[PDB]
Amino acid sequence: RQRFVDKNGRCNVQHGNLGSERAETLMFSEHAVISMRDGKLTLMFRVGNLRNSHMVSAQIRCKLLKSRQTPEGEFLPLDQLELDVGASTGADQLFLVSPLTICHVIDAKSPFYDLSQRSMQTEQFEVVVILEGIVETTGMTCQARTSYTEDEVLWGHRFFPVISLKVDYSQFHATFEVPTPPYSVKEQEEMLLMSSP
Repeated sequence: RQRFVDKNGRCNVQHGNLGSERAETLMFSEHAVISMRDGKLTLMFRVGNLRNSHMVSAQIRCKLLKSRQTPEGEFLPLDQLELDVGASTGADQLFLVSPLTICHVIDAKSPFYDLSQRSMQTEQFEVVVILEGIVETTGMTCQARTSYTEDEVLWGHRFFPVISLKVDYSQFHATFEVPTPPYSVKEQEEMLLMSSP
């Protein structure tokens, strides 16, 4: 139909109406979710932009903050573990054409491996998001950060779309429930070792 990006490099999608808020509310979604995408239990949250420092492109990374004990019995008050959101594939370099869905595919290398719908109610973690981007007006470096504690990760949810041939920024934070198995990915790989003829 029409391009998303002009040969100029000018982005063609227009926002909706933003309200009078001059506070940075549409940079990250308020909640994260965990549910199936492309056949993989995936931790998800949504990235937008900043109103007063609109960015072209950014690189994003995530850490997980949590207390743990080492096999040596050392207590690590707040330990930092990395959460792959696509460094090895370039998915962590964002082209901020529109609100993006950041995906942390939960696998064996993830700290959410043994995270299940039930284990969630006893876990205490905190996903920190660090985004460093390029203000389009100039090209200087700006950093925006956010946080999801366990009560702001919604197991079994999916984000509403926000796009039409137009970004409906009013649906930016909205999620809804989808059929999502309640077990961890460690459990699901265990069930398939088990159910393998």
